Amino acid sequence: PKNFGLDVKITGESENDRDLGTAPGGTLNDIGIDLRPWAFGQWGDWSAYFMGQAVAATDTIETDTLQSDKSYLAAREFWVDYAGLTAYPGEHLRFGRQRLREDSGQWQDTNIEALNWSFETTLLNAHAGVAQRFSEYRTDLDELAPEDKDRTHVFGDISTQWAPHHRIGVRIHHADDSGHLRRPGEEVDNLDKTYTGQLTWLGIEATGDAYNYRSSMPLNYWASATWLTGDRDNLTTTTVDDRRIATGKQSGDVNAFGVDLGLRWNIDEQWKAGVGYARGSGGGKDGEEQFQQTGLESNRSNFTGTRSRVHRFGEAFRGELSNLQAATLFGSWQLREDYDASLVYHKFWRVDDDSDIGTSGINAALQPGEKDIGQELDLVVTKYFSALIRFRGGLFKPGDAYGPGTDSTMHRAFVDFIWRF
Ligand SMILES: CCCCCCC/C=C\CCCCCC(=O)OC[C@@H](O)CO
Ligand SMILES: CCCCCCCCCCCC[N+](C)(C)[O-]
Ligand SMILES: CCCCCCCCCCCC[N+](C)(C)[O-]
Ligand SMILES: CCCCCCCCCCCC[N+](C)(C)[O-]
Ligand SMILES: CCCCCCCCCCCC[N+](C)(C)[O-]
Ligand SMILES: [Ca+2]
Ligand code: NA
Ligand code: NA
Repeated sequence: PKNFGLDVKITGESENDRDLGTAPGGTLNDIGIDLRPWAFGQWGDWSAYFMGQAVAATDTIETDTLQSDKSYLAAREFWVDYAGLTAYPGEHLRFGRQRLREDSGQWQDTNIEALNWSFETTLLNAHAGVAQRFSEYRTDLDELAPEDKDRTHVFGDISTQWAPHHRIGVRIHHADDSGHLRRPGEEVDNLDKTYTGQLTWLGIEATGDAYNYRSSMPLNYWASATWLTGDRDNLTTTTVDDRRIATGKQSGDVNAFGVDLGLRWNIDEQWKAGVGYARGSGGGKDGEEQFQQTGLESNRSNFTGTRSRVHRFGEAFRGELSNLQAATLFGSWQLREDYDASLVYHKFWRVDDDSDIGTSGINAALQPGEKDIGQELDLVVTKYFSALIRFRGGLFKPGDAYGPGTDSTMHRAFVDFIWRF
């Protein structure tokens, strides 16, 4: 067994106005290094792992693709795994700050303090667990983000392969927030809570080699349908002197719906192309029909049919399933294990033109009555040597919901050199 290693990364991020030229900041044209040494131990049914992180950048640039000062030191992963409960080789119980992942990247793709149980067999896959955030384990952050404070996650899943390469399964996730929203006229932070309450996500999903870059099948697919219920309290905010002020709350219950469908043509072993459609419900009375995600998602997957993970709702726009409709068109190319290139086009709309949307990457006010968010074109190019050189850039063109006063175009482009030891 290999007890230790080191991962070296050099990232160059160029971000134009993320607020679309409407607020100070939102520009990053800086470089940085990210060093991740790790340790591993194995003694029969028992396992233990650790991963550190040391970052030195010329500005606060993104070096982690997963959901989350210039220099910092942190504890990324620390767990103890037990594999002696059953005779099954793919069954283990993991406890500690670990990486919860799911193939679609839409339910969970993060590093969180959790007690997780995995049961993986030939015809059946089942998982269950609990997760809560108690710290950032970072040197530059002493206080835990109020957003992630007192939010308990209870999740489960069960899948079956009804036909070879064809899977059907159900998922459940409960978020029990026992915290409190800001009182009126308070300084609402950038890391502050948007909601409190009890929420139950119930979903059904069907895939046919949806995230497999090496498939024998001529056509690939994914079909997802999620329902959301429970009691939710949303915090209402106002602008004032560019310092967001809390202006009350809206307490009710939720009855929202989320959908994600897609199809991929495998022309040959190198060339692939496909289409996608996603809908996250919006509006209703007191935001009752407004859909949202668990808050553990990254929205990143191998939906283009390559080894490289691409953002499902744009690298620039970085949308999420909340009052949002999306139309996607893509193309792929891959030379064995030497290269991979992806080209992705997206068109975004609003489900309700009076309500707010789900987005990162963009921090600009939406004008009422206008449904057209905008369009995007993504490019991803990877060269492999352990070591790799990647370019991942997105060019977003704002629509009528942003109106005049906004720049004609917006971009976010990264370069990653990852050499591993
Ligand atoms: C619930 C959170 C617990 C945190 C787990 C801590 C794990 C930290 C480091 C893992 C590496 C352990 C290496 C030391 C060890 O005891 O094994 C001896 C090893 O050298 C022989 O294989
Ligand atoms: C300050 C923390 C640094 C921890 C160092 C991690 C070990 C690096 C080992 C990589 C190079 C040697 N090798 C080839 C034997 O692996
Ligand atoms: C394949 C062509 C990719 C070119 C990269 C995109 C252009 C961004 C230019 C980087 C400098 C950023 N700045 C400061 C001019 O905005
Ligand atoms: C071949 C063009 C690729 C696009 C450039 C990627 C962004 C790198 C910009 C970092 C500039 C660092 N600087 C100026 C702070 O020293
Ligand atoms: C390279 C790994 C070294 C870890 C350095 C991180 C230590 C800072 C985090 C301290 C724990 C957080 N808190 C809030 C509970 O104090
Ligand atoms: Ca700005
Ligand atoms: Na086992
Ligand atoms: Na494929």
